[PDB]
Amino acid sequence: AQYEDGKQYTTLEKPVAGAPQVLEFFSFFCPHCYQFEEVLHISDNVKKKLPEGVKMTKYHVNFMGGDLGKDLTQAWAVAMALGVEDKVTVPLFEGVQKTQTIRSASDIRDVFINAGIKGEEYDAAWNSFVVKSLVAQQEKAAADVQLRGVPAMFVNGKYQLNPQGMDTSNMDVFVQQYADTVKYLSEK
Repeated sequence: AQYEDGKQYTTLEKPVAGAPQVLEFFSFFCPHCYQFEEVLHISDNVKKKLPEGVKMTKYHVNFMGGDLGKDLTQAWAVAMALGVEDKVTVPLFEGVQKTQTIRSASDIRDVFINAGIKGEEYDAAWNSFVVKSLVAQQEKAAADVQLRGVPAMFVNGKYQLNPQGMDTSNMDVFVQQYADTVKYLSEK
C-alpha cells in the first residue's frame, strides 16, 4: 500500500477505548515539540485537513525536566481550564528553550501574567480541583499508551504517527505528509 503500518504510523497492539479522536502529547522541554509548534505548526495544519466532527486534544507530559516538568503539566492544565493555550504556548516554549528564563513555578506564572491573565485568576486556577483533575486526565491519557516519547500523536486510540518515516528534506512537504497521514488514519 501507500500508507503501511510501521511506515507512516504504527498500530497499538493495545488499543485504547474512549480515547480522544486526535490526541497529541508534548513537553515544553522537548526540542522537536518546539519545532512542531513554532516552525512547522503541525497542530494547525492537521486541523486544516481534518473532517468535520473531529476534536483535537493536546496534553503536556511529566517525564522531561523533572520538577519543572510537572509544574509545566499543571500550568498547561491551567491554560486549558482558562482557555488561554494560544496565548502562553509560544512564551512558554521560548522561556524554556530559547531564553531559558523559566527556572521555577514563579517564572511560569510570570508568562501568564505577561500574557494578561490576572494573578488572582491564575493562582485560583492553579490551586483548583478542576485543574487537579485536568492534570489527572493528562497523566492518564499518557499512561494508557505507555508513552516514553514526545512529540506524539495518536488517532482514535489505535494509531500512532511515525514521523521518522517521512521526508525531512523539505519542511512543508513533511508537514503535509504528516497531516495527510492523520486524515487517512482518521478515515480508517
